[PDB]
Amino acid sequence: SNAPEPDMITIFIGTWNMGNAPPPKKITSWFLSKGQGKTRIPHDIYVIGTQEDPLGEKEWLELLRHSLQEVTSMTFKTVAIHTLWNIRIVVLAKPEHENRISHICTDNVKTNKGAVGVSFMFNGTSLGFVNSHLTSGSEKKLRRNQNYMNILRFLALGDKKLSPFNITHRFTHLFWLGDLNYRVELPTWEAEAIIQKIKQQQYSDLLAHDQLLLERKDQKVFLHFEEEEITFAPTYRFERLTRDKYAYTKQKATGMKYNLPSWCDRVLWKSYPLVHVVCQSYGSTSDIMTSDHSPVFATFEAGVTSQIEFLACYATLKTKSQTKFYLEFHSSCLESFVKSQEGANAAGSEGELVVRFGLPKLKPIISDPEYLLDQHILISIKSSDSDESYGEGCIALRLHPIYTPLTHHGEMTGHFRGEIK
Repeated sequence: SNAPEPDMITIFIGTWNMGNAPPPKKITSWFLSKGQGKTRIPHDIYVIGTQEDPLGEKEWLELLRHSLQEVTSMTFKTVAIHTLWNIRIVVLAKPEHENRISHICTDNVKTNKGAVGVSFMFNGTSLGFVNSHLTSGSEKKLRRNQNYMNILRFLALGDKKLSPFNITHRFTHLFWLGDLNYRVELPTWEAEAIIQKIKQQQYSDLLAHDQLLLERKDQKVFLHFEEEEITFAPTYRFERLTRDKYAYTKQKATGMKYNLPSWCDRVLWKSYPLVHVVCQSYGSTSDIMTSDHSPVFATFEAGVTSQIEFLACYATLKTKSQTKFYLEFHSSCLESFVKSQEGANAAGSEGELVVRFGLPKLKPIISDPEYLLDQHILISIKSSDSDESYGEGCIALRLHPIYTPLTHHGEMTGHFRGEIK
């Protein structure tokens, strides 16, 4: 008898800045999650992002497929490969999944730096993957933040019918990896102390100065993304062919400069509310030494799948606009997206607008509760004057009151609250 489709899959994410050098003949440690770092069987999907990648596409594919044969005893199939400059993403999957995978998309954004991405459906679940190489230099964190903002706005992945939504709402699970280039922000006179803290494996004191964690805390990038705790050493910048020494100085015509050891190479994720996702490993290798960066691995278990009445809903927006607003509801469980009538505007606290709705009844294509309880509704609040979104969010149907933050262009713009039946 036909077995039920999987309710969970496992996903390997790798990111490696290859430093423009060919890889060594053995890279299996990367796929085995062998190295320092948090931990909680071949994976269903392998996503391999490289930067400063010097190889051709078919050359690198054959090295990966052979390495995975040795690790898993299976021959993985190519789902997608996409390259911009020397920034590349490869997605491989078990052969048994080939008929489960549909709507494969690829795209890139130039910001040489930039991003590549791949998205596809696994049965009923959308998955997105972004590999970005962001602006380099300890002093350029604001430019990295802007690179992130431009990638999220302009990378075209996922269902194009989801017109008001960027990649941060288009997927049940979105994974963002790469050489994000954020540095440990400490004075250069502290270099030798940092090296000592690394040898003592005292990472929490250095992570207090990691620009990516600090910019996330201030809501400047990666809003509502998670990252596993980091318990591996900084992955940059090593002398090549060893891992025993960091190369933290750099000669320049204008005098010696510094690249203090940093966690440049990262994996983050954002999943729809109430969907299962758990990180099983996050770490770096120590035996792959052809680059001045070490490869990073992160593995995950992720949940997948095979009338709706919105009641007493209001939005709060930080805006001075006096337009009226309406709502748009989008979901794979609807035959097409649904627009509401205009709400009623009132002032809230300073600079804020409350938009109250006293809303169309949504009719899902399938009414089976085993189907519906796993669905989500994407919500956009749009200006009637311009038809542009002022805020996007997501509600789980897994049953009540409902709530989502609203963002636009990846930054907070307000909140949406109500009840659902």
